Amino acid sequence: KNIKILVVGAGIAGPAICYWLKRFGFSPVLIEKYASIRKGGQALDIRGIATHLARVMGIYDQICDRRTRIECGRFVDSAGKVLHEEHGEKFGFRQDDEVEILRGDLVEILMKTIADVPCYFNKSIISMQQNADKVIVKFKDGKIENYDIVIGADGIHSATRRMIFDKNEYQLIHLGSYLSTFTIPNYLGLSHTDLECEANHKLVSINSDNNPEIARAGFMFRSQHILKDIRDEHEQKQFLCDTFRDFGWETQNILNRMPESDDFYFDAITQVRMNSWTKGRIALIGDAGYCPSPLSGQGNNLAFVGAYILAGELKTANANYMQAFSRYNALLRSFVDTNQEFGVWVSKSFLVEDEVSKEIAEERSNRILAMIKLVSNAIILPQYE
Ligand SMILES: Cc1cc2nc3c(=O)[nH]c(=O)nc-3n(C[C@H](O)[C@H](O)[C@H](O)COP(=O)(O)OP(=O)(O)OC[C@H]3O[C@@H](n4cnc5c(N)ncnc54)[C@H](O)[C@@H]3O)c2cc1C
Repeated sequence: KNIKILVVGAGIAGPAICYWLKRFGFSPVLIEKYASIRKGGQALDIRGIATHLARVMGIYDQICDRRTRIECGRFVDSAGKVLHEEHGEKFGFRQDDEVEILRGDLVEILMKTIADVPCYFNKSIISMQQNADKVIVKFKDGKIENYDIVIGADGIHSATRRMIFDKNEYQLIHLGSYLSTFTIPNYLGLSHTDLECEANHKLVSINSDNNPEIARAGFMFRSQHILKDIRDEHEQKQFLCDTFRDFGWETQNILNRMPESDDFYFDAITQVRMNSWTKGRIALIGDAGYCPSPLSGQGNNLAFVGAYILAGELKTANANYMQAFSRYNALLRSFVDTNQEFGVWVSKSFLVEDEVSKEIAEERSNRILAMIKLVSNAIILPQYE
């Protein structure tokens, strides 16, 4: 209304809740720690109830226009021999409403829906304090600003969570694996083709799709090693290179091109476990509160649903945040649990055994496809108008 609402983080959840807040009569302000919007990341899937929300948000056609268009998927051994080849569907469309899109393309689409929302980059909070009346936010500039409501949308490593919640109110559960992805020059000359090689509890992929000049690389692997500083990019890259030192295939050609990449991403595959996602005038959304991990395939869809419900409950409560936050926690809990359980289930076998029976792999793959459809629909959305 006139309420001062700060949204921390311009990823998926933060821009999404800004759209809903703006639509529902509020005037949010958005901040991003980085200098500009971060567009790295693998393809993600808009699935289940999130496809309905994308439609209501007015972005479904735009997402469809930016769908991935891989025509040929090959699984190869470390010498490059093709073990199995899959081909895409006609027109690059599924028969259902699901759509695969690069994360960066989705983030661009979301930011276009909130052109009327102030967004400040290079803004980083160093201190947060709240009383019964205001949230006091001190920035690295030295600025100090008071807000009625602060929404943490700042990802699995949420600074907002760290500054507001006691360490015993949240756990980061490592699921035993890591993910890295980045773009490099398309030195193989791939054309709408994805190559993937799996060995020794490790997976390496490389594709080129809609930009013929660039290729996107992906690395996933099991490891119990924990970094000294999970945010230290030098340590991340050294760990990635050590891990794949003897993998062979294209791994050295890819890793040797990381200095030419402007969108490097690396993170542990982890869940955020909390009994409540709010404290006083502070609410967490998306990965900051309930990251289901990349192995769920659902982080962006949980972010969509969380943004919608929190914004709606704030509208229904006529800006009475205590009531809205209570409803938010209650209405989202079952859906978060279902999606997190599915991520845990996938983690129990992902890359765990070097060689798996074909019969076993096929039954596992079929069950996962059935389960993810159920999980993605496991909520009844409230209506807010
Ligand atoms: C660059 C990038 C690439 C990713 N690639 C993948 C991928 O390939 N696969 C996958 O499964 N998940 C990936 N993720 C995570 C994925 O986006 C989430 O799992 C989910 O889809 C969206 O959750 P989110 O918006 O809550 O968090 P995020 O997408 O992580 O967005 C958090 C945002 O908050 C910003 N931020 C962080 N700290 C602060 C701070 N202190 N102050 C202000 N802003 C801050 C970040 O810069 C970012 O823009 C990626 C995230 C990022 C940021």
